[PDB]
Amino acid sequence: RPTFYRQELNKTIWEVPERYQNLSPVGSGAYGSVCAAFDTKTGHRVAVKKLSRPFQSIIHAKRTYRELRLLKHMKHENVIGLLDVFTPARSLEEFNDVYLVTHLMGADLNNIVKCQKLTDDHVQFLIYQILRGLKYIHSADIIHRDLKPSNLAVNEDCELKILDFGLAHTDDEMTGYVATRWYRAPEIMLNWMHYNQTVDIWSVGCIMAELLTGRTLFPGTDHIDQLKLILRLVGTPGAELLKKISSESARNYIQSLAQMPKMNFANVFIGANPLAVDLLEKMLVLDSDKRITAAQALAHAYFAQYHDPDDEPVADPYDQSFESRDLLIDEWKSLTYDEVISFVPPP
Ligand SMILES: O=C1C=NC(=O)N1c1ccc(Cl)cc1
Ligand SMILES: [Cl-]
Ligand SMILES: [Cl-]
Ligand SMILES: [Cl-]
Ligand SMILES: [Cl-]
Ligand SMILES: [Cl-]
Ligand SMILES: [Mg+2]
Repeated sequence: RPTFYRQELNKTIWEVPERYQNLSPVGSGAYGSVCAAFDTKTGHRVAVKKLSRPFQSIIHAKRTYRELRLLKHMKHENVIGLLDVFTPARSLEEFNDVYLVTHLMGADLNNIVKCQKLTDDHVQFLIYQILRGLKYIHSADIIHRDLKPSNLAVNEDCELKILDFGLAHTDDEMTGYVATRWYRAPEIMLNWMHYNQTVDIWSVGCIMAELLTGRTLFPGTDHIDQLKLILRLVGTPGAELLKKISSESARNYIQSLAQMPKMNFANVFIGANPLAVDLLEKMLVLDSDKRITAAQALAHAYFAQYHDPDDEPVADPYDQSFESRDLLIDEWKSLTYDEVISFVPPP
C-alpha cells in the first residue's frame, strides 16, 4: 500500500498517494470534483476525480459500480482508459471514498470547430477515429448514448478520444435551446422505443455535418421544434416505421404533421465531397434498423486513405449481467471495493 497525504483544495479534502503531485482544481460537477496533477510514476499529466457521495443510495451505489466496471474494461486508442483507481481506506469497513485517474485532456472538438468549418482531409481523419472507437465499444454491446463535440478530446496532431460515457441526464438538462439534446436520435429524444447502439450512429452523422458546415445541424429550441427540423431533412415516416413506434400517442402526433419528402443532401451540404454526402445519407436515416453500422462505415470509400481492417480491433467480451441484479447498498459497495483492490495498471 502506498503512503497517502492529505490536503484541502477549494473546501474539499483530498487524500492521495505520494506519486500524485501539484494538485490544482479544474472543475466540479454534480458527480465529483476534478484536479489536474503530475504523476511522478509515469510522467503523465493526469486528471484525478474524487467521486461525491458515491454510496448515498442504491441508485448512486450502482452507478458508481457501473462507472468503474466500464472504465476498467476500455482499452483502445480512440477511447478514454483508466490509469489508476484508489481509496485511502485500509478495509471494507472504513471504505467511503473513490478516486479515478485518467490522462489529462486538453481541447475538445468544440475548441476547433467553434463557429468554424474544417477541411475535408481533417473531417475524414476525425470521423474515421470516432467510428474506429465506436466499432470497439459496440462490439462489447456497450451504447455510449451521449456522443457530442464536448465529449470528444482532440490534440494538436488531430488525434481523438471518446469520453464521458452515458451512465444514465435529467428532464431539465434536455429542455430548450441546449446542445445536450441537439445530437440525440429522434427515437430516444421522444421515447418512441428502446435504446440500441444505432442511436450513436445518428449522433456521428450530426457531428460530421457540423464539421463540414461549421454550424449545428438540428439546433432546435425544444423537443418538438427539433423534431420538425429533423423531419424536414430526412422526410416524414412511412407506415413501416410508424408500425414500430410503441407509443400510440407518439404515432398519433407524427400523423398530425403534413407529409414531407427526403431532401437532396447535395443541395444542403453545398460543396462537400460527394463521398461525404453519400455517407451522411446512410447515417441520417429515420428508421434505426436501416442505419449503417460502425463496422460497415469504416469500409466506406470516404475513408480509403485511412481504413486498415487489420488495425481496427474489437473489444474483449463484457459481462453486463449486474444491470438486471437487485442488491442492497452495502452489496454494491462491496462489489466496488473488490474492483478497486483488483485493479492492474496498464504497462
Ligand atoms: O457542407 C459544406 C462543405 N463546405 C461548406 O461550406 N459547406 C456548407 C454548406 C452549407 C452551409 Cl449553409 C454552410 C457550409
Ligand atoms: Cl505513491
Ligand atoms: Cl486513455
Ligand atoms: Cl475511504
Ligand atoms: Cl457539445
Ligand atoms: Cl467482463
Ligand atoms: Mg462531458
